[PDB]
Amino acid sequence: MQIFVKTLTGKTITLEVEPSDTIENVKAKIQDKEGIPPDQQRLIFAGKQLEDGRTLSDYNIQKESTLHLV
Ligand SMILES: [Zn+2]
Repeated sequence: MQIFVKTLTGKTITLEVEPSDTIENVKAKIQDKEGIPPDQQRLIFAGKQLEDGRTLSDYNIQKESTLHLV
């Protein structure tokens, strides 16, 4: 499925992920795309802070959703 991530500069990157991907997996993909170290990445979705060991489905993140780096 496709989701979008907004960086701290407002840039929007697209990611191909699976419903079961963990936040840790997503952070690794962001690192490959932008070079931002995982440990300095904090992701938010609908006002919810996302934990590394949980999956996208755990947060009801569906196709075309947008996450924010803060
Ligand atoms: Zn938004």
